[PDB]
Amino acid sequence: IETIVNEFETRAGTLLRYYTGLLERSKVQPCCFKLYNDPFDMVYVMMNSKLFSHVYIKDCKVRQSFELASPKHTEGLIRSIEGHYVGYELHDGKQLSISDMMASQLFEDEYFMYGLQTYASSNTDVIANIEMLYQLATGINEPVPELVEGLKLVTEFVQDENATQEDYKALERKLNDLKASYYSLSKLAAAL
Amino acid sequence: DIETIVNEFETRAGTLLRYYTGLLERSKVQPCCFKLYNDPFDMVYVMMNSKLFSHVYIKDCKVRQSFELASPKHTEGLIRSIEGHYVGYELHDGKQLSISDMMASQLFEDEYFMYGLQTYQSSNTDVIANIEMLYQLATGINEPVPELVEGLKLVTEFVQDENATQEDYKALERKLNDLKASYYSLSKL
Ligand SMILES: [Cl-]
Ligand SMILES: [Cl-]
Repeated sequence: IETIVNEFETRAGTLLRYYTGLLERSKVQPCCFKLYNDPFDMVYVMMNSKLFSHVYIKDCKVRQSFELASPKHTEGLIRSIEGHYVGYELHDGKQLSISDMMASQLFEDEYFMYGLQTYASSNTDVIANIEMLYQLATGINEPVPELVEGLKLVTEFVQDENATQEDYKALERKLNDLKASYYSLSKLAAAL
Repeated sequence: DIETIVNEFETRAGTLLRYYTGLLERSKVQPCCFKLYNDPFDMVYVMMNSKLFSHVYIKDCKVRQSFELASPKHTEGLIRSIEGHYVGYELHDGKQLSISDMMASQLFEDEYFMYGLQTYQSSNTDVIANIEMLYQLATGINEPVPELVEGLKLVTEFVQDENATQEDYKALERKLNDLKASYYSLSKL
């Protein structure tokens, strides 16, 4: 596990550069690295021309990583680069910084929740959702602990316990606790 | 034989990178050619042999000379134009310079660049390397002020020299120097 040093203002950028860098080499030989002082503490794997990532969980055996990029699909990485500077306009008018964009996907997606339940545009596919959370995460410098803990609990839950209804609802209260500190209640309230 | 693709990101540097790494596979087994819709710099773009080259459309002039924007281990030039689009460049005096001023400065405010154009082991920066940085910077500028479009088109057409003469250099220089004065709101002198 090479830890490599950041060469851009965004992790998404350093990741885009190595991804193309290592793309060829990766078809014959899996590469594997960390970024220095990654606030999200991800392990990155280049295998077979794809980039994968999972936040590191100590207790937990990881049997499941998440795709950051494929050859014809780098727009995830690129969009976190742009998004990191100017956030995101949703099609119904509004504007979200990359952190609120991620907080939204993590805490205000009932389709996502529903899919987590069921585990043990609007998507309902748990892995797709997480992958996209991962992509946002690579554009965010100094994330509030609730994005960090949020991404870790979701990525843990899916490393299967053949997870039970109990593990799901334990998770659904934890995320609510975090949705609670992340957003001021009185703001959730004016959003209906 | 020029496919046209439509801007997919706030910046051309961004779209360029998505396509570059998307077409890496085909470009070895085939050359590869295209254009961004409404590119203010009118670049024609070629992927060939795992690299991406560019040149500004001239075409009265036939182009012996094209310019490398990326290669598989060297995409940072383009990524940097994304960052510098939003936030510009931090100089050794703690000041912050925009991508436009940075392009301006490389094009108009650099005398090693000029002498090398006169001319057209090691040295500080070769002429083609200079113009490549200029092209790379260009892809990060949204609504480029005319002197930048002009300057880049000039210097580009110059370098397809056909053994261009002392006279042609001096034609270039006066114009660059005009464009300079307009760009900087120099009072003359
Ligand atoms: Cl950070
Ligand atoms: Cl434009």
